[PDB]
Order: sequence, then C-alpha cells, then structure tokens
Amino acid sequence: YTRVVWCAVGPEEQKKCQQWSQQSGQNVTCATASTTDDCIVLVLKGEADALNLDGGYIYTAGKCGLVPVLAENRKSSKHSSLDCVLRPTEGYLAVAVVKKANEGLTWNSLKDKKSCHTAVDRTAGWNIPMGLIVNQTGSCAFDEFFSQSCAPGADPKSRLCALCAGDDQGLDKCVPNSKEKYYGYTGAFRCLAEDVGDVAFVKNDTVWENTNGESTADWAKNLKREDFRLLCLDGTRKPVTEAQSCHLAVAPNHAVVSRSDRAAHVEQVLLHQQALFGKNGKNCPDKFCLFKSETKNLLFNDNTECLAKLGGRPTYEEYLGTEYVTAIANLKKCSLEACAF
Ligand SMILES: *[C@@H]1O[C@H](CO)[C@@H](O[C@@H]2O[C@H](CO)[C@@H](O[C@@H]3O[C@H](CO)[C@@H](O[C@@H]4O[C@H](CO)[C@@H](O[C@H]5O[C@H](CO)[C@@H](O[C@@H]6O[C@H](CO)[C@@H](O)[C@H](O)[C@@H]6O)[C@H](O)[C@@H]5O)[C@H](O)[C@@H]4O)[C@H](O)[C@@H]3O)[C@H](O)[C@H]2NC(C)=O)[C@H](O)[C@H]1NC(C)=O
Ligand SMILES: *[C@@H]1O[C@H](CO)[C@@H](O[C@@H]2O[C@H](CO)[C@@H](O[C@@H]3O[C@H](CO[C@@H]4O[C@H](CO)[C@@H](O)[C@H](O)[C@@H]4O)[C@@H](O[C@H]4O[C@H](CO)[C@@H](O)[C@H](O)[C@@H]4O)[C@H](O)[C@@H]3O)[C@H](O)[C@H]2NC(C)=O)[C@H](O)[C@H]1NC(C)=O
Ligand SMILES: *[C@@H]1O[C@H](CO)[C@@H](O[C@@H]2O[C@H](CO)[C@@H](O)[C@H](O)[C@H]2NC(C)=O)[C@H](O)[C@H]1NC(C)=O
Ligand SMILES: OC[C@H]1O[C@@H](O[C@H]2[C@H](O)[C@@H](O)[C@H](O)O[C@@H]2CO)[C@H](O)[C@@H](O)[C@@H]1O
Ligand SMILES: [Fe+3]
Ligand SMILES: [Zn+2]
Ligand SMILES: [Zn+2]
Repeated sequence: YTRVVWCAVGPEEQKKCQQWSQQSGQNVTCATASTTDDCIVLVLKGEADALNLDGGYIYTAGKCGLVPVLAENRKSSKHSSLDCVLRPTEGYLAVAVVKKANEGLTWNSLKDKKSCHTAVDRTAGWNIPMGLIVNQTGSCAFDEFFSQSCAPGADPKSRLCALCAGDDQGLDKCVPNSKEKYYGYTGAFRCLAEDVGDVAFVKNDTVWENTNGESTADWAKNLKREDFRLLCLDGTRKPVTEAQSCHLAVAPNHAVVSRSDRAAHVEQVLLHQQALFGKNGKNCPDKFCLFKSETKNLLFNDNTECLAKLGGRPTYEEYLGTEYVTAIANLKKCSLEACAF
C-alpha cells in the first residue's frame, strides 16, 4: 500500500526528491518529467501518485479527474490559536511589479513593454494578468500586447519567449521548469531585477523574500524593497508595503493533487512525512527539510509552514472558487469541456 511516487518537474526537483526519497526510507520515491503537464499525465496513468500544483494547473488536472488533497499553508497573523494543519488557507496576492526608476510606467501604459511571467497557465504569472488584459482590450491577441516577454511554456520562436535565457549553456530556452533561468516566481522576479523586462507578474511574497538581504543569491544580494513599485488597477503605483490595497487578485494556494482513488493514501503518507521533515519536524534542521531549497521553490514553496487539510472535502472547482474558475474559462476561450489529454 503505503509507498508514494512523487512527480518531479525537471532535474533540480529530481535531485531534491532523491534526497527526500533516501531520507524517508523509500516511503516516497520519484518519477521525473520535463513539464508539469507531463507530470499530470504520469499521475493519470498511475505511474506517479502526486505533486504540488499552482492553481492554474489544478484547473487542468481537475478536468481530468484529479483532486486536491492538501494545501500549502504559510505563516499568517490571524487564526493563530489553531494548529497549522487544521488552519484555513488564506491565498496569496497576485501583483505586478516594476522598478521605481522606471517612472510613469503604470497599468495603463503596459502595452508594448517587456514582460516577465512565471510560466504559461499559472495563476499570478499568466491567468490573472492576461485574463485582465484580454477583458480590457477586448481582443484574444494577448501574444501581441507586450513587445517581448519571457513566458515559459510558450513557443520558443515567438516573442513570448524572446527574453527567456535557458540554462547555463543557453539550452532549454523557455522550458517550463527550473532549468530556464527566468522560470517561476523567483525567475520572473530576477527577469525584472536584471532589467530584462519592465514588469514582473508574481506574488507579494516574492518581492519580500528576494530583497533587503532575505536572499543571499548573487543577483538578489543588493536588491532593496524601496527600488520597486506595485502597479494597481486604478493607474496608481504604490510601495511594496501596500499589497493589500494594490494587487491584481487573491490566488488559491498551491496544493498537492492526486488521482481520486489514491487521495486518502497520499494524504496519510504526506501528513507523516511532514511530522518528520516539515517546519518543526523530527528531522528537519538535522537530516532533511521538505520546505527548504535556497529560494528555489523546489517541490514546494520555501515559505511553506505546513501542508494543511482542506475541510469541506472540496472538489477542484470549490477549491479554486467560482471567481477564479470563470476567469480561467473566459481566457481559455481565446486559445470545450474535457480533459486536455
Ligand atoms: C507580503 O509578503 C510578505 C512575505 O511573506 C509578508 O510579510 C511577512 O509577514 C509575516 C506575518 O504576516 C511575518 O512573519 C512573522 O515574523 C515574526 C518575526 O519576524 C514572527 O514572530 C512572531 O510570531 C508570533 C506568532 O504568530 C506573532 O504573534 C502574532 O499573533 C498575535 C496575536 O496573539 C498578534 O500580535 C499582536 O500585535 C498587535 C500589534 O502591535 C498587538 O497590539 C497585540 O497585543 C498582539 O500582540 C500578531 O498577529 C502576531 O503576528 C508575534 O507578534 C511575532 O510576529 C512570526 O512568526 C510572524 O509570522 C514575516 O516575517 C514577513 N516576511 C518578511 C520577509 O518580512 C506580508 O505580510 C505579505 N503582505 C500581505 C499584504 O499579505
Ligand atoms: C473577464 O470578463 C468576464 C466576463 O465579464 C468575467 O466573467 C464574469 O465574472 C463575473 C464575476 O466573477 C461573473 O459575475 C456573476 O456574478 C453573479 C453574482 O455573484 C453572486 O455574488 C453574491 C455575493 O453577494 C453571492 O452571494 C452569490 O452566491 C453569487 O455568487 C453570479 O450569480 C449569477 O447567477 C445567479 C444564478 O444562481 C443569478 O440568480 C444571479 O442573478 C447572477 O446572475 C454569477 O455566477 C457570476 O459569478 C460572471 O458570471 C462572468 N461572466 C461570464 C460571461 O462568464 C471574468 O471574470 C473577467 N476576467 C477577469 C480576470 O477579471
Ligand atoms: C515508512 O512508513 C512506515 C509506515 O507508515 C513507517 O513505519 C511506522 O512508523 C510509525 C511512526 O514512526 C510507527 O509508530 C509504526 O509502528 C510504524 N509501522 C507501520 C505503521 O507500518 C515508517 O516510520 C516510515 N519511515 C520513514 C522514515 O518515513
Ligand atoms: O454564484 C453561485 C456560485 O456560488 C459558488 O460559490 C463560490 C463563490 O461564487 C465565489 O465568490 C467564491 O470565491 O468561491 C465559491 C466556491 O468555493 C459555488 O461554488 C457555485 O456552485 C455557484 O455557481
Ligand atoms: Fe502560483
Ligand atoms: Zn482584493
Ligand atoms: Zn463540496
């Protein structure tokens, strides 16, 4: 029964998984794929059991019958009395971020600028900002709004990939895994920090975690919060301290998904794995920490306090919420109810 196959996206997640596999005594083992979509296909086939997905991929997976099992829960200020595992999730803030020094760039002058996105099909990097831009321009030509972008997972020959860098060697340009230099929350924010793009579409937490010495990475060493501004939907620009009043949307947390018939068994194993390797785990500082990987967000986001039970045993639609799923569907009309595989 009780062995789980985790699906890793790309070589760096594979290496973290192998460490996790070793430390867990083979209670968890690892399958690897090059994209999140390929990982979803392995799960459907029964060749892997589970992986942690962004809200946008939970929508893809959900249509194919996969179900949310546990959600990432980060440290909050309210609901404090309750344990992390039983605490309701709060969601994260999708923001658009620019350099202070890039004056007079607001939400209404984004057209023909250079953009940095986490990956195609992701909540804060794609679904929210592009959904808003389609609604606002009344056009599905979102591939023509920005002059140049890095949007991992789009056509490498297109302008949506012009700004992506690939790996050390310039290989794998625009692949939607951490081999691409500008992939993910951290990568899209690096794309901005290095002045490759004019705007990054990330979440509030990314700015804080990579500025003011919170990251020791070479590119983030000297970044100061005051050098950045959030774009609000009313045309204003605000300090990064003002995210609660200047965000594009609130996003549902990343969540572990699995096949419906495997859900209960994945849940049981993961709850025990976190008692051992989670934030306060028997073995975390010492042997291995599940929620660490030097700001790279491998398998799980680094700011994760725990994986939390869901409560209300929600479907993927209830988990994502009616607001979010209607945004995705309206945007999906640009690029029809059924599994994409
Ligand atoms: C955008 O993204 C940012 C990055 O994620 C994020 O900033 C992060 O915020 C969190 C908290 O929301 C910070 O975590 C905090 O760190 C501190 C120390 O660094 C930790 O130490 C203590 O933790 C205690 C337990 O939670 C905390 O008590 C909490 O609960 C009590 C209720 O009993 C309450 O305290 C009250 O304070 C009142 C105000 O003075 C006072 O009058 C009253 O009497 C009472 O004492 C608070 O709710 C309190 O939080 C202690 O106070 C300590 O804080 C702790 O673990 C805590 O989680 C991150 O450090 C911070 N990240 C960074 C890198 O700076 C933003 O919040 C995000 N913004 C938006 C808009 O979402
Ligand atoms: C891009 O634009 C598209 C098109 O406009 C947007 O899609 C629309 O999104 C709207 C908001 O998500 C959505 O509006 C509707 O809102 C009503 C009212 O919501 C209610 O809210 C109450 C809060 O007090 C709550 O208690 C209620 O339960 C309820 O949720 C919704 O209700 C309708 O249906 C009822 C049937 O039971 C009916 O009686 C009632 O009169 C309402 O008509 C409704 O479900 C919906 O949420 C609207 O549906 C969307 N339009 C289309 C064409 O799909 C995208 O969101 C935009 N994208 C982005 C990124 O912003
Ligand atoms: C591998 O999984 C097994 C089965 O869950 C674990 O063995 C159990 O561990 C618990 C608590 O540590 C004990 O109380 C049980 O008696 C054990 N036997 C069972 C339930 O089969 C084992 O701990 C796991 N190994 C690691 C390191 O994760
Ligand atoms: O409009 C009726 C609609 O209610 C749904 O509840 C949504 C709600 O609309 C949304 O604002 C919130 O964020 O998410 C919940 C779902 O968790 C319900 O899901 C639908 O069945 C229903 O059509
Ligand atoms: Fe996300
Ligand atoms: Zn809001
Ligand atoms: Zn329900």
